[PDB]
Amino acid sequence: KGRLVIYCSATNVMCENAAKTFEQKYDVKTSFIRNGSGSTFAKIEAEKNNPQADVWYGGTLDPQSQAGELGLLEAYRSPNIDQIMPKFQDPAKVKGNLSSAVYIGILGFAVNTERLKKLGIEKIPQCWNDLTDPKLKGEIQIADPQSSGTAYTAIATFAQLWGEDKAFDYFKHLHPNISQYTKSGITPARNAARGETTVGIGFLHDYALEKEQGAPLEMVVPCEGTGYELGGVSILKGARNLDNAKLFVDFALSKEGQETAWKKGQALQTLTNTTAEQSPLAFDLTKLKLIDYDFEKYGASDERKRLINKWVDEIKLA
Ligand SMILES: [Cl-]
Repeated sequence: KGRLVIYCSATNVMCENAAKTFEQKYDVKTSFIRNGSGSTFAKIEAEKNNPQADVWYGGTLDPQSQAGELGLLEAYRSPNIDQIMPKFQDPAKVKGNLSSAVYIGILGFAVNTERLKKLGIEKIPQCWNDLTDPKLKGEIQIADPQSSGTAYTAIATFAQLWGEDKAFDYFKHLHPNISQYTKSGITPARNAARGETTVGIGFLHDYALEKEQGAPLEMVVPCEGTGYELGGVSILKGARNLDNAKLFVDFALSKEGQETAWKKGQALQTLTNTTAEQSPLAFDLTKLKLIDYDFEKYGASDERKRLINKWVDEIKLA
């Protein structure tokens, strides 16, 4: 049935498994080239007069939205969009499904229950505001917003949850309980897993992997609500293999295509297709208390710079 070239921005393992599973189902000779979302965006833009791939799969949706704005993508609404929550059906800036959401990374925190059992604390924290408990002094970690996008997602989430003023009040009250602002977004997951801290804040699928490997972690989607990142799929405008690109978007949005991502592809993000079985270490998306994250507003470089600078000035250095 021909061939398909994928620019993949997910992991190598997830990409390889998607290519193999797609090729098996549809008998399309499928290959991928893996690169980060930013590098991939630059490549697609550079190659726009003679595109070298058919589809862009995985990684954050925001750069795919920006490519849609620049006329680099081909709009196509898969019938499987019917199986995605209205909220996530057409999430990018230019409407018409130039891009679609294939998974979601949920911001939350996880608690080391063994270490909790040593702090004299009997109940597992279930809310963001539980983390200001003075019993948790020196027992929480989150990444440094200056060096980590994960921590910036936290800032933007709190700002959308409570307004910017109360978000920074919350950071001020959380601050005395933070033992380390880590350089990397994922470090609090490794540290909470090993008992180097009690609570780590970050993307829940990272804590899930530590739990999979045996760490005594309880994952929490905080009670007040929370934010997230989305994974995207998009067809390139001028794709050499447009028919097969549409089949691949169908597949990436399908029950089987999304299930295989965690069943064999080692991905632990929550799936956007509401008919899909979730990993036992992921979540039931329709039941989650999620803000509607405004990526257009908070993804702008000037707003991001401003909010990080405010965090530095008022939290880190005040
Ligand atoms: Cl099922």
